[PDB]
Amino acid sequence: THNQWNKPSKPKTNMKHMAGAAAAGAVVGGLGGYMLGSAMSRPMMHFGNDWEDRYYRENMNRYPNQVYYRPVDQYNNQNNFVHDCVNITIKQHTVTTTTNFTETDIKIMERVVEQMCTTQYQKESQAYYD
Amino acid sequence: THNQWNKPSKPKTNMKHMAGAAAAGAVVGGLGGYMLGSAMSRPMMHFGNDWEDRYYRENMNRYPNQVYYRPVDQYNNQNNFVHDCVNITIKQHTVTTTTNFTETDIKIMERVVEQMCTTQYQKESQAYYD
Amino acid sequence: THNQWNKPSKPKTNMKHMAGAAAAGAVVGGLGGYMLGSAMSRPMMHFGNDWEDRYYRENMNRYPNQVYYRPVDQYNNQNNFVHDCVNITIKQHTVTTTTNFTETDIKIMERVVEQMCTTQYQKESQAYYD
Repeated sequence: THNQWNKPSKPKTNMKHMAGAAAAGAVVGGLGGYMLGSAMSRPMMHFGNDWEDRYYRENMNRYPNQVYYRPVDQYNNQNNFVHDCVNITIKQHTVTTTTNFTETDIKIMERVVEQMCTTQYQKESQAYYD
Repeated sequence: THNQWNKPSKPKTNMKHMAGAAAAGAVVGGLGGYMLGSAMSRPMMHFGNDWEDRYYRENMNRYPNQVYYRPVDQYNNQNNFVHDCVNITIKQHTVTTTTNFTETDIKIMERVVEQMCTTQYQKESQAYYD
Repeated sequence: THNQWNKPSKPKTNMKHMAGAAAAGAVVGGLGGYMLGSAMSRPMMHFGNDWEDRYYRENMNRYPNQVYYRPVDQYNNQNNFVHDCVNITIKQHTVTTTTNFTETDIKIMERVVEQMCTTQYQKESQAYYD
């Protein structure tokens, strides 16, 4: 004879996002790829009594992994920025009190802020006078 | 004879998003890809009594993985920005008190803010006088 | 005869994101790749009684791993920035009090902030006078 009792008392299980793809305030975006943040799983579990006599299983499988990885990548620009440019403060004040002459004031690119947490492949900059 | 009892008391299970694709305030967007944040799973579970005598299963499968990965990627621009440019403060004040002459004031790009958390492949900039 | 009792008292399990891909405020983005932050797992577990007599399993598998890794990568620009440019303070003040002459003031690129946490492959910069 066989007897199998199973009397759990108030069991609690949390299988949220089990064997799945979860993304929370993230980026799963690439220029290239074949498997980015995916799930291909075959998990097995038991939580009670189990009993097996004479089985055959999981024998003579043939699943070799064969890959030819030949990409060409040239003159690209990729950047991954996380938590950059935090708590930046810039202050630039000016105070002037003034009181038969000739004055001239010529200025270029005065009090300029540029390129805070930017990415580029190429740039040029010409700032001159004649 | 065979007997199988199963008397759980108030069991709690959370299988939200199990073996699925979940995205919460995220981006799953790429230029290229074959599997981005997907789920291809075959999970098995039992939560009570189990009993099996003489079965044959999961034998002589043939599922080899064969891939030819040959992309061409040239002169692209990709960027992944997460939590950038937080808590930025810029302050630029000016105070002037003034009291037979010739004055001249020529300024270019005065008090300019530029390119805060931008991306680019190329740029040029000409700021000059004649 | 066979007897199997299973009487757990208030068991608690946390299988959140088990055998899956999870991303929380991260980037899983690359220029190239074949498996980036993926899951290919076959975990087995039991949490109660178990009993097995005469089984055959997991025999004569053939799953060799064969890869030809031949990529070409030329003139690329990639950068991974995490927690850069934190708590930056810049202060540049100016105070002037003034009271038959000829004045001339010529300035270029005066009080400039540039290139805070930027990436580049190439740049040029010309700042001159004539």
